[PDB]
Amino acid sequence: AQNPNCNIMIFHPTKEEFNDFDKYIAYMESQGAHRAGLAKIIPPKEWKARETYDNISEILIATPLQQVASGRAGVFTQYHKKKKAMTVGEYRHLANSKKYQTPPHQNFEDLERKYWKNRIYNSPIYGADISGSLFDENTKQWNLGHLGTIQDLLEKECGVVIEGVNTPYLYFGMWKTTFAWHTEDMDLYSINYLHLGEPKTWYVVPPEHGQRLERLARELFPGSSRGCGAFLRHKVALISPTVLKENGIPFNRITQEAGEFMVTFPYGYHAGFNHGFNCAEAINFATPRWIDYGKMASQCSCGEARVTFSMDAFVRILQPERYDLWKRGQ
Ligand SMILES: O=c1nc[nH]c2c(CNCc3ccccc3)nccc12
Ligand code: NI
Ligand SMILES: [Zn+2]
Repeated sequence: AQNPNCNIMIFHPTKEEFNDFDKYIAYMESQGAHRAGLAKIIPPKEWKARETYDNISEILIATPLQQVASGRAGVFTQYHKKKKAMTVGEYRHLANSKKYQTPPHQNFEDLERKYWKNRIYNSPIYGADISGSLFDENTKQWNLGHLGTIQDLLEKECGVVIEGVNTPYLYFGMWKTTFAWHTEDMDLYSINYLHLGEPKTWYVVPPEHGQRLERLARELFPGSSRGCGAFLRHKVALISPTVLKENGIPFNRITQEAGEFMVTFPYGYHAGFNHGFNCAEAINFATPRWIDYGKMASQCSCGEARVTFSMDAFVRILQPERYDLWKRGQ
């Protein structure tokens, strides 16, 4: 069995290897990459997402989100307070202001320390979940707006045509901007490209141990857990690496830098934070291997984790017994 310790693996595809997306995902899994829940892909030196990022300042962040924390330094939840609209230009200036800027630090390790020590005492503002793409239409390899659709993957595997579209999202980040512990909708894969700016630090639990994370979460957020059997789908719970280590939870960490892709694999729980002003682009995708995961994915039916009309079909075809209840929650 490849990668039995579930280490995060880093790949350096050649330009020829970067042509066929599906084939390279499959190659990665042949080397056991999926066991980690997350892989880093460094593009060939010949490749670029687009020519420059000089002209992105007029992009609108219609609903910037202030991430307000509650709890203790290593075990907290965050809620999203909507803020007034701003452009990327305005957001970048805000991120660089004294109130929000990255503090002086020696290295990524020092900064991670500072993050977990102090995150809860601030409320950074995240330009999250903006429909759009920064890939040039002429970029033919690993263009997140031109991947096979999940709806076509389902159709090809299972024979049924369904409604729905899958498009990418942009994330404009600043220091302490946080993504909570989660797997993707329907335990899909995701791909994340860091277009510009400061790093993004990731934590990931191997898919084979996801239930260990879930158990700890029910213990650490007892009220949330009573409220919903799949509350991690709300995407509000943070648990620090120190707490995971204290509780014997298997996990790994890595820092993503501008120009690098991260792929998360089905049922790979992940969380993390931004080091400073940055922009990432992300989308979900599927492969034939995902279908079994999709069939078994736990659903939030409590009303909190409202999602896109896109998931309807996935639940309806893959999880017919759960569909009615899940629908009531939507
Ligand atoms: O860095 C991040 N900032 C916000 N959400 C993140 C998430 C949430 N899931 C990924 C996703 C986003 C959009 C569409 C489909 C899937 N995963 C990984 C990193 C981040
Ligand atoms: Ni994600
Ligand atoms: Zn719920």
